[PDB]
Amino acid sequence: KETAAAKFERQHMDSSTSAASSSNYCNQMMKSRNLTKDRCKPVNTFVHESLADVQAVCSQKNVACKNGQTNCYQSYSTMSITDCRETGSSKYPNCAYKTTQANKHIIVACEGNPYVPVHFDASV
Ligand SMILES: Nc1ncnc2c1ncn2[C@@H]1O[C@H](COP(=O)(O)OP(=O)(O)OP(=O)(O)OP(=O)(O)OP(=O)(O)O)[C@@H](O)[C@H]1O
Repeated sequence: KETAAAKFERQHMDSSTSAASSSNYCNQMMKSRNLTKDRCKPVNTFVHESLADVQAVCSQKNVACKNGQTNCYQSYSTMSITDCRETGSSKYPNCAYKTTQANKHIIVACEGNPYVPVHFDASV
């Protein structure tokens, strides 16, 4: 039983590097975090900040979520992130991805007690 918070960390946290490594980053990262295993997850974002910094976003700027819920929060500071976007030549189980580095405000949905990130909603 993977908690929703643990799943968020597996899907979206990569504190080890400061920015996307190579053009290869998403191909390898989407694979190893088990985001390509039943299918190719079409789009995914990895956040290169400490877990404490990302968790803290749950007390930052409250904003509407894409699905209409009210539990989303935008970071006051920009954060180092990497966007992974499936290519057209990508066919499961050969998921291939374009790797885009950026520094952007992240928007996460938070839930629970303790109140922690459980969904990555957007970057702006
Ligand atoms: N405000 C919110 N609070 C809590 N959870 C919220 C939420 N908004 C959406 N979800 C949750 O995000 C997923 C939406 O699918 P999506 O972003 O459009 O991506 P998806 O097609 O990839 O479906 P998943 O693979 O389940 O994406 P994930 O939920 O696993 O990963 P993610 O939540 O960071 O996108 C569902 O589990 C939904 O309850």
